[PDB]
Amino acid sequence: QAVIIGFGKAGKTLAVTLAKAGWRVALIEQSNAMYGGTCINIGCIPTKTLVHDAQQHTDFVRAIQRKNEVVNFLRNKNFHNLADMPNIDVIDGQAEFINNHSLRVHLEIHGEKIFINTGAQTVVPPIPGITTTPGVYDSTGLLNLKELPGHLGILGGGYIGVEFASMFANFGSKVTILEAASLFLPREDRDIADNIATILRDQGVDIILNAHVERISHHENQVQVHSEHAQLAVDALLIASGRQPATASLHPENAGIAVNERGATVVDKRLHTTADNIWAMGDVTGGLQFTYISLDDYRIVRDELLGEGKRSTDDRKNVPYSVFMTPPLSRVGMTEEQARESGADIQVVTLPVAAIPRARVMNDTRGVLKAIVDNKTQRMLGASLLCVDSHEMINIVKMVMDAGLPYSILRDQIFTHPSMSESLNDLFSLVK
Amino acid sequence: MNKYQAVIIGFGKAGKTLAVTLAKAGWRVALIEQSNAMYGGTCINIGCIPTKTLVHDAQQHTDFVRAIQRKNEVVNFLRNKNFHNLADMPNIDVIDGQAEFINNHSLRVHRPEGNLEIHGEKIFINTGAQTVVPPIPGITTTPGVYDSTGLLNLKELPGHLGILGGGYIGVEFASMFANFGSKVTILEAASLFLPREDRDIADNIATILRDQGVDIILNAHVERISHHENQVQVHSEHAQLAVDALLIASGRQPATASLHPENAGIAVNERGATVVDKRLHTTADNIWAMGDVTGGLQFTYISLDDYRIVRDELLGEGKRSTDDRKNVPYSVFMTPPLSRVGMTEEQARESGADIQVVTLPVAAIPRARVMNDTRGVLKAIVDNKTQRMLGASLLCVDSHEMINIVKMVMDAGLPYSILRDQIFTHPSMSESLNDLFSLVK
Ligand SMILES: Cc1cc2nc3c(=O)[nH]c(=O)nc-3n(C[C@H](O)[C@H](O)[C@H](O)COP(=O)(O)OP(=O)(O)OC[C@H]3O[C@@H](n4cnc5c(N)ncnc54)[C@H](O)[C@@H]3O)c2cc1C
Ligand SMILES: Cc1cc2nc3c(=O)[nH]c(=O)nc-3n(C[C@H](O)[C@H](O)[C@H](O)COP(=O)(O)OP(=O)(O)OC[C@H]3O[C@@H](n4cnc5c(N)ncnc54)[C@H](O)[C@@H]3O)c2cc1C
Ligand SMILES: [Cl-]
Ligand SMILES: [Cu+2]
Ligand SMILES: [Cu+2]
Ligand SMILES: [Cu+2]
Ligand SMILES: [Cu+2]
Ligand SMILES: [Cu+2]
Ligand SMILES: [Cu+2]
Ligand SMILES: [Cu+2]
Ligand SMILES: [Cu+2]
Ligand SMILES: [Cu+2]
Ligand SMILES: [Cu+2]
Ligand SMILES: [Cu+2]
Ligand SMILES: [Cu+2]
Ligand SMILES: [Cu+2]
Ligand SMILES: [Cu+2]
Ligand SMILES: [Cu+2]
Ligand SMILES: [Cu+2]
Repeated sequence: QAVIIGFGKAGKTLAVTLAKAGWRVALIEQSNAMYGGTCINIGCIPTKTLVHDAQQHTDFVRAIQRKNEVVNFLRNKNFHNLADMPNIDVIDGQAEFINNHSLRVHLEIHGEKIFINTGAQTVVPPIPGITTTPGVYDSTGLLNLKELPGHLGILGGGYIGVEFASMFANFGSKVTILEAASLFLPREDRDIADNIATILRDQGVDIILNAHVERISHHENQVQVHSEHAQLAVDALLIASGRQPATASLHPENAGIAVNERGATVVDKRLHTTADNIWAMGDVTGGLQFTYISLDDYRIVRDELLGEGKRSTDDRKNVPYSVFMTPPLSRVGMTEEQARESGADIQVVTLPVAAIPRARVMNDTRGVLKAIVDNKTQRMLGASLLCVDSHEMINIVKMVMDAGLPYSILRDQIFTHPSMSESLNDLFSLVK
Repeated sequence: MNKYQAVIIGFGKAGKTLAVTLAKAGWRVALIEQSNAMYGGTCINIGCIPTKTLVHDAQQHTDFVRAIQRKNEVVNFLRNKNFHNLADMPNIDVIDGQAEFINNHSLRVHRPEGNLEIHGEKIFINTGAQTVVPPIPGITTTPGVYDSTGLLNLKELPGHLGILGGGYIGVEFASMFANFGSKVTILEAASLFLPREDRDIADNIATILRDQGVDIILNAHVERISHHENQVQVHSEHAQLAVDALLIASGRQPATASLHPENAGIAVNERGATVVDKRLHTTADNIWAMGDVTGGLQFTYISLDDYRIVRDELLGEGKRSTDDRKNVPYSVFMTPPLSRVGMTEEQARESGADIQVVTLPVAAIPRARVMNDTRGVLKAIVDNKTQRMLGASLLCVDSHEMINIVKMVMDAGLPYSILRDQIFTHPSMSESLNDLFSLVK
């Protein structure tokens, strides 16, 4: 049999695939408000359901009301897919590791093979008054706000923080981003980060860099962010401090599973841990915190268990990602700073959004297009697409890079019209 | 004037692109355009851009006049940008006037202030198409009847909009005006709604349109059109229907009669189209034809590929050809839009191949719920002997983008396994291709 700890993209997908091949499965989930995983209940689906409602400038609580019915439908849906296959017991409890072989859930469960899918949890910065102060929420709590705050304060200049910054700005709120680094989006090209910042500055969002946050109070109906004799008064404070793996009260030392400093389970290329028949897929690995990467973790584990598995984590070339601001930033491959830091000489090519007629059709001609081409192989090394529907058209750049095809096939491709993917014709035609 | 090394007839997609590429290569180029409201081509002014601009506003239930106001701002910005991007190059002469073939070397441009004569070492026909008018009495004189061009310039949203034509452009206008709050009645002469598509997706499109108020009637031979008292009356077999405005969506045919191609040795078929090579060579030497005037598929990206053919001949590297075209995609811009590539299930059944047809309802795509439009369906056809994909039917929101992903691996001859295992962005509509081709046995 098999036991998977945690309703997650890899966990629920492995549980259904195992059940259809004849395995007795037992998936353990601690919350009935988390059927479907972090993505379905408090992650992508609720965040981008509201992001889509913000770019239309609809009422904020009417959109929260609608986010509540899209997550409620999907929460019932994902529990329906799991319990209506006979093999899968759904144990509504929080699991604890007794040894390699058996698990204790708050009932003790024995398993021939265990698969860890507990995901990650929000980390709090050790700032005095961060928990003692009302009006202070993380991403989950902020998604359940009862009224639109007039002034929103965000601790963190991360991708999750920029999403909510542009999301609430479109709703009608003043947003202040408090970032500690010297650069906005330090993991990005500076021409791209300059554009994102300018788009946010035009919607009222102040980007405060080198932000020193000493304490956080509550005084006169508002939250106060102390900063060495300078207080910023906001009506609600979101904290985008990133998430770290959730291997605390699993007590994974009992099973002999080595953990690194951040709490992530040390895992193999094919997702084997230190213990003999234990696996860990998803954010708990410590890798990229994406829903698609966790699904591929199921692909790696499934090939081992049900085929004969060549599948490895050394297969994932060009993992793309998107920051669902408005317009969304999609990125795959290296940046200009990375391509220049290595030996191969490159040519950078830029297409402004003003030259994309489809962006004019959709009433948002903001952002720019950018890509890097290797003059030695005519291949593509990276792309930064800051435009409407960039999350959809970046999949085309990633797929051609996977097959190692040159940039010319995108330069000469017959696309659909009018589309955003057809601007790739205009993009890679500026290459020489 | 002098003799131009290249003379292009029309501001179409291919010609306006060839003019910039030849002027940049040193050629003395002249482009003739018969209308100063047609700078930039049919698409920019009366085609894709104003149509889709309104559909995007119609999806938001925006007031019709405000959307027409924004439609005007978009067509007028790109018309002025498309004119100046040509008129600013020194080697390009944008010549207003209606061109007419005197010879295979000279043209007669018709400007009301006295004619001009223009000669060309090479001449490129790029006149596009024009509305087909069915032979129904009282269609030219009745005031409430409109073409596709005239309907996009309406001043008031008609409470009941009638469409003559079950074609793709008509269905596009069906959703657009039914989104604005109008009752629509599309009348198709054939006995099947969208007969070139599958019945399963044609049925899905009909019910999506029906729940929005669109009435679909087949077996329609309209015999007279009348204006009696403020509403257009169309008389039929045994019944009659009255609408506020009547739109003719009966297809477009090449516009060549006023070009008079016979005087240059240029052959034409009975549709009115110029006959061409796989290199877009007309029967007369040094005369090319590009775009919808060729009788080919009426898309902007096919006219763009036509420019690629002729640019590969005039500027080197031997020759590209229209024989290079395979798996040409298209999209019907409803809500949700219908995008397609490859063969339908109907054709795949008849082929006799060992096929597998997978079906995924859009209600199972979480990103479609994120956008409040879980309508439509996904379906594709897998060939079992080769593991390749023969066709796809993407009836979803943002179908016009991810259909280019399906066309990608079909051109490269890759199996369906590529899209079943690719790491797509999330949440996305392209990622559902992971779930769509997981249904393959
Ligand atoms: C605000 C926000 C926005 C995001 N946006 C995106 C985005 O745009 N794109 C993207 O790809 N990702 C995004 N993510 C990340 C995404 O939500 C997750 O990374 C994804 O769900 C990965 O899931 P997983 O496979 O790691 O399993 P998880 O879903 O992380 O598994 C956690 C589940 O296990 C349960 N669990 C934990 N411990 C136990 C235990 N001991 N016993 C029983 N059950 C337990 C939890 O209750 C929970 O249900 C976002 C996350 C957040 C917070
Ligand atoms: C309602 C509608 C919707 C459409 N939607 C789409 C869609 O979604 N996607 C898509 O790919 N395509 C679409 N099309 C098709 C698209 O508009 C055309 O296929 C595209 O513009 C290609 O045209 P062309 O290059 O052949 O020349 P055109 O763009 O048609 O250019 C013709 C030009 O030549 C000029 N001209 C004509 N005769 C003469 C003459 N004798 N002398 C001088 N100048 C002359 C005209 O004034 C005009 O400016 C649509 C068309 C319509 C009508
Ligand atoms: Cl084809
Ligand atoms: Cu997710
Ligand atoms: Cu806006
Ligand atoms: Cu069921
Ligand atoms: Cu306890
Ligand atoms: Cu037991
Ligand atoms: Cu304030
Ligand atoms: Cu102080
Ligand atoms: Cu404990
Ligand atoms: Cu067009
Ligand atoms: Cu609606
Ligand atoms: Cu001007
Ligand atoms: Cu001669
Ligand atoms: Cu008749
Ligand atoms: Cu009658
Ligand atoms: Cu009768
Ligand atoms: Cu004539």
